[PDB]
Amino acid sequence: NNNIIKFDKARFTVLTEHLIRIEYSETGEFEERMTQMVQNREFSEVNFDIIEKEETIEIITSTVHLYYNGGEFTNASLFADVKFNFSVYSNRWYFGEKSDGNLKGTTRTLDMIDGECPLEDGIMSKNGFAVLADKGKVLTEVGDIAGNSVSTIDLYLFAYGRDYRQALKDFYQLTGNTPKLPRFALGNWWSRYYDYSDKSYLALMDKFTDKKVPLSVSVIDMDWHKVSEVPSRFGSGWTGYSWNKKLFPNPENFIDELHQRKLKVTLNDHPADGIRAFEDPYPQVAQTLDLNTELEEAAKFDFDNLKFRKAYFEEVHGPLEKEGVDFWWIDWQQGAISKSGVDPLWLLNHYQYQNAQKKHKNNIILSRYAGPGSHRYPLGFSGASVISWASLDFQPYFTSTASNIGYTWWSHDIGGHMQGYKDAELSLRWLQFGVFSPINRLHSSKSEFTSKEPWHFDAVIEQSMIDFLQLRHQLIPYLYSANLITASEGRALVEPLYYEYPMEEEAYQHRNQYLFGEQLMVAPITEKMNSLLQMGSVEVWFPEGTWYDFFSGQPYDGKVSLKVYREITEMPVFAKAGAIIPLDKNPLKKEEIPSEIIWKIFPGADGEYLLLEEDNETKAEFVNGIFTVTSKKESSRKHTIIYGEHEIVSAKRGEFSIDLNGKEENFDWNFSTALFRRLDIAEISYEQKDEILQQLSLIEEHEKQVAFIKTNENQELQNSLFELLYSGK
Amino acid sequence: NNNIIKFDKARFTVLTEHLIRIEYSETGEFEERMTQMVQNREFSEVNFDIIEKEETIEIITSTVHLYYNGGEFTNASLFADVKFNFSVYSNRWYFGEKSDGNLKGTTRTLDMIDGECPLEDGIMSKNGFAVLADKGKVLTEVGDIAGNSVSTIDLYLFAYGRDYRQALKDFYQLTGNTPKLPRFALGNWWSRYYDYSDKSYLALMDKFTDKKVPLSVSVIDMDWHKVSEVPSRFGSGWTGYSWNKKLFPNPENFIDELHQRKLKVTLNDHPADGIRAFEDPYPQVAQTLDLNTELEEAAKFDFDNLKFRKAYFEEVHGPLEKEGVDFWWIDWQQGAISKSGVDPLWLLNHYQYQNAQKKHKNNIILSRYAGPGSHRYPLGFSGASVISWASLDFQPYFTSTASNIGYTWWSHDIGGHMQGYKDAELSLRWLQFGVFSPINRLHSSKSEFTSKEPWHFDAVIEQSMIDFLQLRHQLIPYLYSANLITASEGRALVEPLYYEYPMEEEAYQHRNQYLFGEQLMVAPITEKMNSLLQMGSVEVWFPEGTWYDFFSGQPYDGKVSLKVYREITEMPVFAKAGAIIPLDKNPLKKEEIPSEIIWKIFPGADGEYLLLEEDNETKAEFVNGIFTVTSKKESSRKHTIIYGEHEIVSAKRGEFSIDLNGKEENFDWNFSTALFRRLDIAEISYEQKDEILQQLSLIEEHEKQVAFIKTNENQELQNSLFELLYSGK
Ligand SMILES: OC[C@H]1O[C@H](O[C@@H]2[C@@H](O)[C@@H](O[C@@H]3[C@@H](O)[C@@H](O[C@@H]4[C@@H](O)[C@@H](O)O[C@H](CO)[C@H]4O)O[C@H](CO)[C@H]3O)O[C@H](CO)[C@H]2O)[C@H](O)[C@@H](O)[C@@H]1O
Ligand SMILES: OC[C@H]1O[C@H](O[C@@H]2[C@@H](O)[C@@H](O[C@@H]3[C@@H](O)[C@@H](O[C@@H]4[C@@H](O)[C@@H](O)O[C@H](CO)[C@H]4O)O[C@H](CO)[C@H]3O)O[C@H](CO)[C@H]2O)[C@H](O)[C@@H](O)[C@@H]1O
Repeated sequence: NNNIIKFDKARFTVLTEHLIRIEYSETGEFEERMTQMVQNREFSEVNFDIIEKEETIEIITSTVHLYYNGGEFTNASLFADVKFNFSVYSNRWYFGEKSDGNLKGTTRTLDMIDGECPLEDGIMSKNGFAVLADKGKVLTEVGDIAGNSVSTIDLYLFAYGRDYRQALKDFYQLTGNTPKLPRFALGNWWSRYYDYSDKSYLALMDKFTDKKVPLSVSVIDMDWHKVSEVPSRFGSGWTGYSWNKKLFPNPENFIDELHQRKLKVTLNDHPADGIRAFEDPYPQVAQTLDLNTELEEAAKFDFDNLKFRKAYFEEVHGPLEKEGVDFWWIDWQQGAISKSGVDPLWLLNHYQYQNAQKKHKNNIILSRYAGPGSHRYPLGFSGASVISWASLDFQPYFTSTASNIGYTWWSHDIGGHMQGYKDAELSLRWLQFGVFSPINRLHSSKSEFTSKEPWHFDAVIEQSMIDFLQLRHQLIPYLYSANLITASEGRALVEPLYYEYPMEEEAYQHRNQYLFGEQLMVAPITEKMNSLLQMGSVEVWFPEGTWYDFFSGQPYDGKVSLKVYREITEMPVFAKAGAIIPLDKNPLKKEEIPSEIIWKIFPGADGEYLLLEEDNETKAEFVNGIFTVTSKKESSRKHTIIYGEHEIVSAKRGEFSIDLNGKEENFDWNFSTALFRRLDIAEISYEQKDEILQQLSLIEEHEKQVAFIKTNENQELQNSLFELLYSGK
Repeated sequence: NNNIIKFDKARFTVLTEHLIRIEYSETGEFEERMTQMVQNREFSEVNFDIIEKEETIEIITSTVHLYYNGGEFTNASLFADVKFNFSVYSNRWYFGEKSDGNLKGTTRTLDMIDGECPLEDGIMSKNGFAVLADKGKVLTEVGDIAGNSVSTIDLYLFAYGRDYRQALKDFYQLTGNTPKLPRFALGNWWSRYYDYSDKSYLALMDKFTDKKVPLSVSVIDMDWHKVSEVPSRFGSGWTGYSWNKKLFPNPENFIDELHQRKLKVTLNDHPADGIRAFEDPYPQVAQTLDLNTELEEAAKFDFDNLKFRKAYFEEVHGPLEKEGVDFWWIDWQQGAISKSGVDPLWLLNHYQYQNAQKKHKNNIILSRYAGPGSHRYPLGFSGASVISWASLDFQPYFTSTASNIGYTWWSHDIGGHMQGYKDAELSLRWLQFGVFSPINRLHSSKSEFTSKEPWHFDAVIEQSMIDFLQLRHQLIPYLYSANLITASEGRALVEPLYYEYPMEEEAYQHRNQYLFGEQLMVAPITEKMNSLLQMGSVEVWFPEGTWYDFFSGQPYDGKVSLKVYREITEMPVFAKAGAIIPLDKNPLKKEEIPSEIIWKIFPGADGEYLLLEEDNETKAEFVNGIFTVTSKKESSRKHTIIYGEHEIVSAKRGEFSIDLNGKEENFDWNFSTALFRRLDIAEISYEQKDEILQQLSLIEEHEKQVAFIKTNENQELQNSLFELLYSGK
């Protein structure tokens, strides 16, 4: 190709104006095969310039000067200057050195993490460049490990500046796009490390129904298999492939009962102790792998071994899939050691994801992160977080930052996994976040005390949790459409603010704030409430424009940074003027696709929403106050329109238009009602409540209402009253 | 042997069902010679199974699967699964990797340590396996360094599960048993970094006699030799081999005076500056080593050099031994550097211990720990601890944990060495521990203010220290018998609780609690007293059974964890129902073996004690209330019997039996007396003392006495009163 340049023992491939592959080969042979990370090096031709001399070469694109002075790659021989001024003297890459600016990526797991842990770098940098080293093995055409690359150094220089979305799109072109998820993955999951019977598990699923809590997924954790019943001469019961017949005397019948309730079923698999002589599948595996059964030779875990993988999928997983298991929860915690040098977690995710496609279309796994490119094997499983406010306060930042290495389907244990402390408010705040996260999977530890069942908690917490769990199912149309946009266009569901606002310093100063699809901006509360206010809070950055609370219609004039206060039952979620959000009207109704959509419209601007579905596309347009709905294919779907406060159209079939210029634009939300509510719940003196209500009612000029609250001895009460005054300005 | 298997470049020796030697050789030659660590690879034949294929081998014992996949040893090629379920997924060893569970061992020294320091691993693990790498040089048949092993990797896989005692016994079979100590080592030692004269040292020894404090050992620290008198052109006076003639004008006469007082004599040796031209032995050493005397060439320390070692033992130590020095205090702090790569401390301990056997039977050294196997060279010398509560609080744990690498004769500076802070209670608590430690050596810094003389302190502290120092000599029969059991049976004097109680979680949660021989359980107090109670405390775990305070007879019903309180003059030491403890009746009497033994019997169960001595064995049996004493050889020894409270038999000669079924079983200890004493010393309100005494006297039901103390505003006073109520239940 003209986009390929050799010089000395190096090869440079200009993939885009902003993406250069850099290779070294001692043998003069360079690597064309795919790697664990890289699936495609076919990119459209681009323009660039070369200055080639006897001893040096310079490659010049629109955004980078790449220099190579010959010899072995060192910090002195291989380096690059970006054509940006984001920093005064951090604009140079040196081979093998770190520079400032990296916005980070993700890490394998949150196992045993109480609050923050270090993250690996991603491809995004405030200074406009990042290097992604390809240290993986080569693949065969069909995707097996083939051994060591002939490019003994193989790097990708990203020089996208602050065009983060294009960097991620081209990363997906290089490493392969995320596959489409199935719609069932986006609903509520039930999980608990608890020794249920068939009977008690079905009773709990029927209790969810009775309690008006929708579920898509039934997880069965490790007590599905033999645990205490494993003879100690075999080691532990952690690994198992044999049903506990006391708890599950007829597994296929039990899975049939979950399938009748329209649940997908996954089992915990701890693979590390392989298939030992006590297991139900051992006689078949022993025959296939020529094991010495009289010496009870174990089929040890070896995902480098083709015969072991086949016996694992066909003879261990196969019989359980035949009983009705839909997909695998790969729960690997036993290290990164293999003879090949390939991480066993990568071998599991790669081969299990491929194998899951045999029995179900667009099937998933649930497994820990296995390095760049492992987004090809959703879903991410973050693991055994400590139950704490600190863990919750880390998790929104963790989730949005992961988009910077393309790993956009993290499933966290909602409410935290293990250890830590009881606080029903922490559980409720964690579920609020979960509902506005990639995946909403309730899960917990082997404690008698850590169930995430809403009715574990008091009547107030229970009702709020049920409301949020129903909201998750209302959001499935929006989530599923965003899922198809991840798969087809390389856009993350969850974006850091700086994807949309790369030049706004405040977009880098609100770690836990994020965009959730294209219509919603989320600022989860992740700190225990101030007991004097009976409200939690978060500092929200409002970009330029008019914003509304998604739930209340409270307005906010951007651009501003403003501390916002919510009761424990309420979450800060915002939509711009012109936002259109579809909701399932019937979130409890078991049906493959919604028979009714609510179109929720935020007044004050034009807007547009495209609802992508399995077998349709539906466009909602809001232009000069006219709302139009069209679809590619006709259906019997009934549309409901909510314009600000008011239901305008109820259950209307087919394509249509309706003029909303005549209809009431304003939400009900008002300063006086909100003021009364905040004062009434506050654990402060009644004389202070009386004086604030009287003075804020009497004082007419906005600037003098603000001067009055500025005198308040309660600093946080000032900020809460200021939020109401700012919204009422 | 059938217990030897070769595969690829590896050799496996199945020494026991639970102990496998693992070797790699590039040359096809494997090492048969002893090493610094290993003295014996002769073990009885055991059964095991092999699965040998073209490319892999598996060795199977009762407790482990050892796997080798060929090639160089890596974490992927060499690994093992234990046949235990102590953990869920920590049951696998990977070559070159650490696993969880190791119960730790010991370290070189406590020099400069204020409280805790890190320890090396031992051979004991809660998860049931440990690997002991042999990185040492090979020895010749006579025990000189021979150079590098031909087994370039040489490992010992221990897979004993929680059979800790058998692991230690087989460790001693591999590395050699601890030698027998001489009886004199088990008495009190006097030491102080102080510039005594012959006259002032003998005056102090005569003051110990006048004060009723028995001593076995007189240590003379470095001011025995020239210090300030060394010309600075030679360096410091730290190393010296020349008596300071002002302080010791006739050394042999002074050592004769200590020998007449039945004291063994040791001198401090700082070897690192060798024999310089100012030293008294230099002319002889210079002649032997062909040194240039006109250029004052030093005989530099070089324990790799046979001629240097001979001149050191024969011409430097020899003349001092001829003046009467009994054994050497090797005080090495100058690093681990030698041309051979052997630690100079190991060369000193190995060669000096061997050389000490020439002039005295079962002789000792006193030196720092020199790695696994250095238990062959007792005694351990922990060195320059900081004088602090933190240092004392670490030291029982330090001492019992050392049994996990077989190093069972640690001698700590009792009361701490240097720096730190004055607190007479810390000195007293430290001496209590010392008396129930392997060796009771009083030692201190060059301060005018740090003498460990009991009469340094007030009358209360002095009398308590004298009482504990007399108790050490009462315990010499018990210590000496346990010493012969260490030497012959590989059982440590000091055991962690988990040796006796491996499956009790509480045996891992009382770091400072230990078994002291087979009849006593010690819980030293290592925290400053609560001034409101005038008592210190420690949480004691009482195993199943009936336990008695060794001193008071206070009873405790196991199994329970219970906070116990003692005045600063009293130490928590416990014996089970049926315990028999021999004591010297005449601890001040100078005699090679006791002319009278007290047999102290704890009622309520059968018991047995075997008193091993230099030239006898005496068995005390307590069966169905009959006490019998028999001996292998007749003697004129007089036996005293104390059954619980009461002396039954006084000074009875020969073998005999006596029925104690008719005699009073109960100790005097009673709730009311103990209650009055605790209230009386407490620095609390008299109205609280009055109310507690009155209410606990009046309230009859035990559960209501406990309910009354539960209302007390003083939390620690509750726990102290609860201990009395628990003992009185
Ligand atoms: O010759 C000038 C000066 O250089 C050396 O000291 C520097 C020091 O004064 C200071 O300078 C920074 C600038 O680097 C520039 O930084 C911005 C930063 O403020 C922020 O806006 O973010 C951008 C983007 O990331 C930065 O690049 O301007 C600011 C003022 O706002 C100056 O403070 O810091 C740098 C880095 O530590 C120093 O190199 C020199 O030592 C000194 O003697 C001299 O006067
Ligand atoms: O599939 C189950 C679970 O596995 C992963 O998370 C684990 C996490 O739930 C937790 O589990 C432990 C168990 O490991 C077991 O541990 C005991 C320990 O309690 C104690 O008794 O001492 C023994 C001996 O040393 C341990 O082996 O049982 C306890 C309950 O008492 C569980 O808490 O901790 C481990 C280790 O961190 C996790 O691997 C998985 O991430 C999770 O999603 C899943 O539900």
